[PDB]
Amino acid sequence: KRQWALEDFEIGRPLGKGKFGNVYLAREKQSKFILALKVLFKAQLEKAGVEHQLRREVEIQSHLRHPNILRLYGYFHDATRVYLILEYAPLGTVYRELQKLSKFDEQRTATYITELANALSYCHSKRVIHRDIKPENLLLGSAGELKIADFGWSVHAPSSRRTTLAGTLDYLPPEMIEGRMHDEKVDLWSLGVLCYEFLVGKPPFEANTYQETYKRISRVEFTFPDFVTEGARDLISRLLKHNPSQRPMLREVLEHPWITANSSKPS
Ligand SMILES: Nc1ncnc2c1ncn2[C@@H]1O[C@H](COP(=O)(O)OP(=O)(O)O)[C@@H](O)[C@H]1O
Ligand SMILES: NNC(=O)c1ccc(-c2ccc(Cl)cc2)o1
Ligand SMILES: [Cl-]
Ligand SMILES: [Cl-]
Ligand SMILES: [Cl-]
Ligand SMILES: [Mg+2]
Ligand SMILES: [Mg+2]
Repeated sequence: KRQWALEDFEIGRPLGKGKFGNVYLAREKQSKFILALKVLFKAQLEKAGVEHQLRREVEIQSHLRHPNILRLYGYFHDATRVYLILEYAPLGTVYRELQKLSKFDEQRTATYITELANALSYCHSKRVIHRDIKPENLLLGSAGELKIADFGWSVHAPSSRRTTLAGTLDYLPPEMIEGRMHDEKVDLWSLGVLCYEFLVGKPPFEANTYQETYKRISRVEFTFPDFVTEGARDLISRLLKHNPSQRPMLREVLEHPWITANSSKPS
């Protein structure tokens, strides 16, 4: 196992920005291998006190091996920055694709859900829960296949939350926003939120305010536009249950009649 440094890479265009992450296209000099370099500033990490999140990200993501999960090859650091060496996803984020098209048709949506459920089934078999599934963390490979990334919030179930919720509440279940304890079922709630957003163009509990978004989530207040079909409604309604134990298993999602009728990929 080699010990990389910044000197081994030629840096290219910015691929995107996160709260801590500044991601660049890069090429390793000796092999000409194209990859993505996720740069984090140590000062910001220490200030926010999320060293443990970064360690989890490296440990968990580097060991997982699945076509629908982004690879992490390794890491290195200097006096001021930490660098994560990632698989490069050439077709961008699902987020960008959704902004381009406004909404996805039923075939595109069902295919994405199948790929997500496949990846999540792999994760949950190791009792790994992602907890931060949202469009900006879903990347696209050269064949347009979905890949889950950003495992900074991932843990082993069961678990409590010891870190401050930073941004949007839109994809989190009631048990998580209420600081209660949670398990694998949190990812299936998020899967329901995504399926809605893919078809409609916006998440089901969206509001102008943190406080009222919190209210809509804890009370599970959502409605469907007329164009959402009966099959889609059935799947979404099953996933967005307040009681975690009533949410279906991933096998049920993969074998749901609406998924099988519209997805172009299998389990
Ligand atoms: N491997 C990659 N290939 C292409 N783009 C990426 C890759 N990793 C990250 N990005 C872009 O950078 C953004 C931030 O990456 P992410 O790891 O989610 O940062 P953070 O952990 O700070 O949220 C993503 O939303 C995506 O647009
Ligand atoms: N497959 N297992 C690995 O560890 C692996 C495959 C490819 C790479 C890799 C690592 C560093 C750079 Cl710079 C470029 C490629 O690592
Ligand atoms: Cl080397
Ligand atoms: Cl936590
Ligand atoms: Cl979050
Ligand atoms: Mg992210
Ligand atoms: Mg992160």
